[PDB]
Amino acid sequence: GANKTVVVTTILESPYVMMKKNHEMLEGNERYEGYCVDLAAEIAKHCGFKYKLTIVGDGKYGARDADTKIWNGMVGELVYGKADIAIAPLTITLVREEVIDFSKPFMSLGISIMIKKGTPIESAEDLSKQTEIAYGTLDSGSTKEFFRRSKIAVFDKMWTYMRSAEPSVFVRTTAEGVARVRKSKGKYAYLLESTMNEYIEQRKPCDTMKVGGNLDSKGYGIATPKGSSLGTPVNLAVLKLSEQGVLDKLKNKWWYDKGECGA
Amino acid sequence: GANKTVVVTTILESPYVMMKKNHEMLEGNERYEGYCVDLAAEIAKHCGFKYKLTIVGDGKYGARDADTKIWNGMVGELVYGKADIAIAPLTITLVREEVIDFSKPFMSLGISIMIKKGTPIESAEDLSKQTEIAYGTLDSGSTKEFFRRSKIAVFDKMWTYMRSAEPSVFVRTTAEGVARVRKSKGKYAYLLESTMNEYIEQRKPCDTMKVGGNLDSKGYGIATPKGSSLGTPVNLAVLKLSEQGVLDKLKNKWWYDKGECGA
Ligand SMILES: CC(C)S(=O)(=O)NC[C@@H](C)c1ccc(-n2cc(CO)c(C(F)(F)F)n2)cc1
Ligand SMILES: N[C@@H](CCC(=O)O)C(=O)O
Ligand SMILES: N[C@@H](CCC(=O)O)C(=O)O
Repeated sequence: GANKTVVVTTILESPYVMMKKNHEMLEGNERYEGYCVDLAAEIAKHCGFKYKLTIVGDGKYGARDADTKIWNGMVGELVYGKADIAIAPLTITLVREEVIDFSKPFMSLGISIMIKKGTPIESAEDLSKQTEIAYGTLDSGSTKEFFRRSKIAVFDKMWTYMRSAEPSVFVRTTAEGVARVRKSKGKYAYLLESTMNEYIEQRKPCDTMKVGGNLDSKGYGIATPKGSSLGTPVNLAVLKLSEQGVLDKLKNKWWYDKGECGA
Repeated sequence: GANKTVVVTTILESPYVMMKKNHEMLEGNERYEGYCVDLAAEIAKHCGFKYKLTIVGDGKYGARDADTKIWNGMVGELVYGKADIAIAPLTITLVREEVIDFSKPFMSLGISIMIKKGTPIESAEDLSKQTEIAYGTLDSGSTKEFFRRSKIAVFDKMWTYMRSAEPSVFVRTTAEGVARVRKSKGKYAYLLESTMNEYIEQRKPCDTMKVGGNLDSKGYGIATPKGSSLGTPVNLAVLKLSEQGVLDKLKNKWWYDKGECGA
C-alpha cells in the first residue's frame, strides 16, 4: 500500500546505540546516538522512508526457546511483526536467516577474547587448558550459540566447562561482562565480538585488552521480516553506502575518533 | 522442473581454480583444483545437484560496456544464461547485485598494494605522491571500477594518473600484473585484492610484499541469474559451511598450507 512510518528495533549496545546523557530532555529518535543511529538515518534516506527508533523490550539479540520455539529479542520482534526492520549489531546466522531476511553485511566481526590487562592468557587454547580464570559469554546471542554447537575440539572443551561452571559465567548484557572482567582482578575473561572488544579497549579506564586471533569470521546484517518489501531496497542501500565510503567513515567516527586511551 | 546438471562458470585464478599439471590426462571437473573447486563440491553436495566446471571463455570477471551495455566475463555468462551459477572470487558490487543474485559472502577482502620487496612505498598515499613507480590494476573488474568511481581525494588522484599513464598500467590477468611487479625492478606496484596478494606473497620466488592497510572492505559471493531457484539453497549452504568451519579449513588448505616462503 501507501508508505508508512517504519518501526526500527535496535538494542542499547556501545557504540552502536547509546542514550544521550540529556535524553530526558529529548524526544523520539533524538534520544539516541551512535553508529546504528547514523546508519538508520542513511538507510531511511536512501530508501525514502520515515522511521521510529525503538529499543527492544527484553534487551536481547535473539534466540529461540528449545521447548516453546518462541523467538525472543530483536529476532522475535521481527518474527511476530512488532518491528518492520532491525538495525543493530545483529549477527548473520543460519538459524536466524531462515526466519528473517538479512542484508549483505555492513560490518565484519569475529568472536574474540577480552582480558583485564596483565591476565596470563593469549588465546582460546590457553583458556581451555586452565581453570584459575573463569570465562563466559553473553546470553541469548550468536557467541553462546557458536560454543554450544561447535564440533571443534578446543571450543567444545570450552563449552563443556562454561555450561556447567559455578557460579554462572554467562551475562545478560555486554556491560555486565565488561564490568566482570574489570572487577575480577584477572580471574574472569569475556568472549565477545571483536567490534565491541575493540571499542571497549579504547575507552577509560583503559584496563582491558583484546588477545589472540578471532575465533570465526562473520558479519552484521540489517534484518527484515521474511518477504518484507524493505529487504531489497535495504540491501541495495547497504551496498551503496559501502561503495560511497560511508560505512568506513561511520566506523572511524564511532571507534577511532572515540578513542580515550591514547594513540 | 526435474533437476538438471548445473553449469558452473569460474575463472583460472590462483589459488581458487588452477589447472592440474597433468590436466591433459584428465577429464571434466578432475582437470581443476583449488579453493573454489573444493567450495563447488561442498555447495553442490549441500544443495544436492550435479555440476560441470567451465572456465569463462573471455577470461574476465565482469564489466558492462558503456556503449553497448553488454556484460562480459562471468557476470555476462550469468546474465545471458550461458551458466547457471558462478563459483569464483567474484566481488559483490552494487552494479552487479542488480543484474545477478549474490550469496552472503564466503570470503572477505579489500583492495591492497603489491610491491617488489625493497620498493620505497608503504601506502596508497605514498603511491599518489610520486611518479617514479608506475602502478595499475586488473581490467574488467571491481578494483578498476573502485578507482574510476572513487570520490575520495587520494584514490581520485590515483585514478587520474592511471587512466592516462603510458605505457598502460592495466593488465588482463593477475599473473600478468604479478609478472610486471617481479620484472620491473621496483618501478611497478600492483593494486589487487588482499586475498590474491596474500597467496602470492607466500609463493616462490618470494619476492613480493603486501604493504599498507586495505583500501576498502568487501566480499566474494556465489552468484546466480536473478530469480534462479538456486539462490536460496546456495546462500543457506554458504552460511552452513561458514558455521561448520569448512570455509576456514579451505582457506588454511589453499593459503597457509601452500606457503613456500617459510613461517
Ligand atoms: C558489498 C559489501 C557490503 S559486503 O557484503 O562484502 N560486506 C562488507 C564487509 C565489511 C563484510 C565482508 C564479509 C563478511 N563476511 C561474512 C562472512 C560469513 O557470512 C565472511 C567469511 F568470508 F569470513 F566467511 N565474511 C562480513 C562483512
Ligand atoms: N551480535 C550478537 C550478540 C553479541 C554476542 O553474542 O557476542 C548476536 O547477534 O547475537
Ligand atoms: N574479484 C574482482 C577481480 C579482481 C580485481 O578486480 O582486483 C572482481 O570480481 O571483479
